[PDB]
Amino acid sequence: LPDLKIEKLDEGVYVHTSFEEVNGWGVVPKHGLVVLVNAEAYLIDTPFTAKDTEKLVTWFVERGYKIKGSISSHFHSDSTGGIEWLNSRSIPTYASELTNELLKKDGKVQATNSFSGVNYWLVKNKIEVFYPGPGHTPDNVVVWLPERKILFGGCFIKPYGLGNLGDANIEAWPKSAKLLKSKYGKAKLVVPSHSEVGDASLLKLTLEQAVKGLNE
Ligand SMILES: [Zn+2]
Ligand SMILES: [Zn+2]
Repeated sequence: LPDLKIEKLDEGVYVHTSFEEVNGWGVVPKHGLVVLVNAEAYLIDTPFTAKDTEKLVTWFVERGYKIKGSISSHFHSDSTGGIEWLNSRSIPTYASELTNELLKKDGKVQATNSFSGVNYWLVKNKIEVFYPGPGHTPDNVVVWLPERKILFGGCFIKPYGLGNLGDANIEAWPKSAKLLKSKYGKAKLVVPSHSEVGDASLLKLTLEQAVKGLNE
């Protein structure tokens, strides 16, 4: 029910927030980013819906910021809902190969661009994608903005609770979170999907939450 929001987080970096009713969670927020590169926009995750995806695209396009592409952090609809809409307007969509395979098994439209392997530059020296290992889902990836020191951790970053465990790898998550912590300890900001922007400390809190969750 709450409207899409778009707020400036840093130079060239915006957080978009969209909202869905999920059984047994109530209203769930979903943060993505929009990164400006040379005055063009990259979507980091789509909103849940084609409607919120249209609104996000229009906000940037009306202000003279052409959409250059989207990258989806994992296969769940809170990352991928707007792929179909983006494809219908010939905006390049990006996902890992495993994210595309899971999208296809789940009867969902796929990104027109895939990458495999651990590191992938969406835009070299500006938008990097890292796979830390399975956690929230087998396919979850994070997006690093080296220039700003900003990690989009997506649905992997779970600083107060692990959320929906439906597709989770509870065995692997702590090791993944271990690896993520070592690599991005130098993060100025960490943006999770389902709770508010924080600092590097969100890496620790997620490790602790993973260790804790595995213990049961
Ligand atoms: Zn998810
Ligand atoms: Zn999520």
